[PDB]
Amino acid sequence: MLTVDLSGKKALVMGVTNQRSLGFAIAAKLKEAGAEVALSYQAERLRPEAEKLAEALGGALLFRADVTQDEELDALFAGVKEAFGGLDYLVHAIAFAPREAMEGRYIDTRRQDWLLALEVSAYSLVAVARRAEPLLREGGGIVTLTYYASEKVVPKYNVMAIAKAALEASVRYLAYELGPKGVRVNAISAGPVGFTKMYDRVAQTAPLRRNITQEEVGNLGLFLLSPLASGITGEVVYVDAGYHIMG
Amino acid sequence: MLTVDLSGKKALVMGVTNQRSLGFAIAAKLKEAGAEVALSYQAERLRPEAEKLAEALGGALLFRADVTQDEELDALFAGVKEAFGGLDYLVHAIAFAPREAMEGRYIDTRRQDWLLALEVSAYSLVAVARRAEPLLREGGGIVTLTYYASEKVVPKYNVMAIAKAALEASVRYLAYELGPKGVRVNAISAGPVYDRVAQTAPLRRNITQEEVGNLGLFLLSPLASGITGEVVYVDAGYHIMGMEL
Amino acid sequence: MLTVDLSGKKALVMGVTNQRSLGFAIAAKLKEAGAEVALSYQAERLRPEAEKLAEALGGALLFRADVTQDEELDALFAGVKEAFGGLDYLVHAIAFAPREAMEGRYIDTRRQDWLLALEVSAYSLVAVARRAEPLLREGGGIVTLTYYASEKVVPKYNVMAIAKAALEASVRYLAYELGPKGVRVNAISAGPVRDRVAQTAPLRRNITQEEVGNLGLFLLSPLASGITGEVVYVDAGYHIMG
Amino acid sequence: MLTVDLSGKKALVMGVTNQRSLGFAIAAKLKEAGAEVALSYQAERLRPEAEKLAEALGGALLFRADVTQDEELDALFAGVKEAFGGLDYLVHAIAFAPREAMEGRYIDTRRQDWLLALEVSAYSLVAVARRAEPLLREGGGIVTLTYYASEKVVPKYNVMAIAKAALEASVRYLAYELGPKGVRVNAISAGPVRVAARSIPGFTKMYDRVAQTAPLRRNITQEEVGNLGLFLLSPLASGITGEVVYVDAGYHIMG
Ligand SMILES: NC(=O)c1ccc[n+]([C@@H]2O[C@H](COP(=O)([O-])OP(=O)(O)OC[C@H]3O[C@@H](n4cnc5c(N)ncnc54)[C@H](OP(=O)(O)O)[C@@H]3O)[C@@H](O)[C@H]2O)c1
Repeated sequence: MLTVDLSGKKALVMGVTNQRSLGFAIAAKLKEAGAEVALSYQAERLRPEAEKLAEALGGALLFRADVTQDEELDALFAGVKEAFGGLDYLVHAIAFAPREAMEGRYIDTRRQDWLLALEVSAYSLVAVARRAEPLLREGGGIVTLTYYASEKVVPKYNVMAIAKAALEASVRYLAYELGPKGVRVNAISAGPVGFTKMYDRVAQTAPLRRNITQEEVGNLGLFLLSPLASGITGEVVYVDAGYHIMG
Repeated sequence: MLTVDLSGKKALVMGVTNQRSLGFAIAAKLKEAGAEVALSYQAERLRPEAEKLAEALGGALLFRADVTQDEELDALFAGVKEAFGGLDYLVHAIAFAPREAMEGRYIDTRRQDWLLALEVSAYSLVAVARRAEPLLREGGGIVTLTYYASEKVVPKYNVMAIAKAALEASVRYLAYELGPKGVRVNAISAGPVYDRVAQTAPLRRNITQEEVGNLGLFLLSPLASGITGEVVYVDAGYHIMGMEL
Repeated sequence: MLTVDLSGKKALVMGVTNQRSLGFAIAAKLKEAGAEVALSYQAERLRPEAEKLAEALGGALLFRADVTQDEELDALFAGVKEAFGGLDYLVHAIAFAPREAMEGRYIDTRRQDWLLALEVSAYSLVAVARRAEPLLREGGGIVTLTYYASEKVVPKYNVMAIAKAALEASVRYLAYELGPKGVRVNAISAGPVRDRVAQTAPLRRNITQEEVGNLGLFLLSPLASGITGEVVYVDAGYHIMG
Repeated sequence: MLTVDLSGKKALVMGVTNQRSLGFAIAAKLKEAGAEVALSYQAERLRPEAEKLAEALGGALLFRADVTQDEELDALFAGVKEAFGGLDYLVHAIAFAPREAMEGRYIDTRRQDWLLALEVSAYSLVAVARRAEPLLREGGGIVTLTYYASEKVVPKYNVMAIAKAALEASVRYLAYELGPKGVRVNAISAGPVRVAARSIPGFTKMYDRVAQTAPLRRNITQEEVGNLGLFLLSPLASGITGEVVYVDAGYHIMG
């Protein structure tokens, strides 16, 4: 039997709200593999739930960070530096678009909403990669989360599709720029885990004839960060039961 | 002979600042085909440059609009409506990133530089598309410009590559949303208009401005009435190559 | 008014068996632009059909050649050389897969059926390109037809999808090899030509034969002189849909 | 600590001729994970080479089959059925194009060379997939090997690129057809690695290019391909099918 041993590795998972978050799933697997994981929550409303997740992970370090606030991000990676010394893995599981933009048509998207959506969902990767760069060790890695709508039109995904398009292009450039220093950057294109019409259609259309699970996304995230994927960087890997290959 | 007759057609061309731009080349070809063109220019300090461009096209309407200002875009489309009644073609050749963002690494892009680059280079297509929608007639079309760096890493392209990726995805969604009313949306992926391209490209040369112009013309013309949501490459085949030669 | 003047240009159109085909549409447009066209036909039992097509084009040269027979392909290109002196355009509209391969699952395709489908549908492009190369003049071009099943799974397309994937990769490599001599190679990815496609596509309709014709004409014309190694979609936007 | 326990799992590995192949690397990793492997070999003249491979894997079943011969593939899968009862994994590492096709230009490929390259390199996947289907258990998988030349022009790769393009499309369609029975199909797009690579005259200019151009500034190793093969076949990748995954040190993302 092969073992994935991440003892002594340090992990920061940003973007956690519930136990059903894809970010948590990756964290669960990372802790299971022996890593020290820290979580970061958006605002004070979610601290209680964040503490419950830390408990489920058998204990975890917590930070509050809003990705729109450069000051808060500065504080986060200062707290990480003090608490971990270095960093191995960074999970980027953050996305947002104003509700007003996620309804109706993409063409009707309002200026301030469009930018907010691109700021949180795409720029935040650049923001956190810059701050993690001097902390990241050899074999280190950043992984983000995206969706098929970046390449093909999925109605009602609107500006988020565009954000993901910007996210994935970011992944490639960051992979190119952090590669020399032994850091890998990849994206997980998850299937669904406005929504239910997409969820019940993947099940029917996808080759596996079902939806993917939260654990299946976790497993991919674990692998990509693990030394088992040491030759893999700049990739967008799909865990979607084969949906995206269907015409 | 087959003829492309675009007389009676009305076109709005945005983002053209010089005659050696790809946006100008498209405008030129539309004018050659018989269409009436209106140029937009960013600010009144650029009016003399805009007037030279109008003259070089053999006559063109001018309108002032900064694409980060919604009010001015409303004004421009009101002026286009009054002057033309409707619209057939919109050429989006606006591309900008702050100088600091383009110098150094992508990972070092500052927050507001990054947002501005995306605002001017990607969101502007959405902003003009929404305002053009009520003016656009059946068989009408929107065309924009993009580059290969959206899909593959081209160093020193930084945030523009990201903006272009956002732009191409915008083209797809706009093609879906504007399609039912007979409006097509497409992107032209132009090669550079440099030393390594000519050596690597299948054609063993760089493309010309006129070659981009011809594709722009084609895509907007009724000859391309089945084509929408596409990114079409005019790069002498360069992007199909897996190696530098 | 911009004009596309293709007078004095010589074209070879292969794979056309009926007037409602996409290959015919391109030929019609080439003829309309002023070019001389030569049609190929598979066997002598099909000459009556081939003559009808020539007449529909308002006159065209005919040559017999089966694309699985190298000897006949040599003869056809010798005939084309004799009759035209050189060649400007080659339209590859050949597509075939045995009926047994297209019925049932792709995984059940028989060896000889699978090979035959790829021979007629993909290798034929290589075979006719090699023979056209010495005839092709500067600014000359080759264009072929493909479908979106090459990239995405369209059930019941089976081995044709694979053939098209093989075809499109061939297009890229041929573009690279024939490029230095001023020859461009491109593919047209057509949507179907008439019900559900009409419901999903951005334009809310299917494409027409003429729309494929127009793209074919454009790609071969000097207006597309900077475009090579491409797969261009005429599908009313359909393939962009998730 | 997360463990990948593949004991009790049965694997068929096809197209392995040397220990320095990518197919061998996958087989080794499957063996390390606890699976039992059966190696196929083309002809009986190659039995000594096959035995050395079996020993290097720490023991493996051997079966003779030429993938262009439908009768022999029937025989091999009958033999695998008798010896294993069922199957979990199939590794497709078969790749061949005649020497004349790989020398010169793609446009000069002869008819029968072209067809043979496609027969051995692409159709063989369909052939073995059909026969593996009734043997394959839930959670089972097929993995094959491909490369970047399928999507972009890599000179001197010729018909192999076309075959790889035909192979990847096959992977998609096979993933759709074998999916309902819980079988996944995927392809590994490996960067250049220094035996089967020797039959490709455009490999080395690319090998030197990758180390300078790739984001990681090095070539990948055989073990890195092995690890991905193991991952894709393991239950850890149970949501992944119809995919082409790149292990190329990031090379193919570069413009
Ligand atoms: N779930 C799916 O069906 C699916 C499918 C494909 C891809 N994905 C991607 O997977 C990633 C994880 O999302 P999820 O679906 O698992 O849901 P999720 O974790 O509950 O939501 C994403 C996280 O981002 C956080 N966030 C939003 N704005 C933020 C800000 N300004 N500053 C800091 N954090 C912020 C959210 O906090 P708040 O809840 O407080 O806003 C939330 O914890 C997302 O990028 C998503 O696009 C999800």
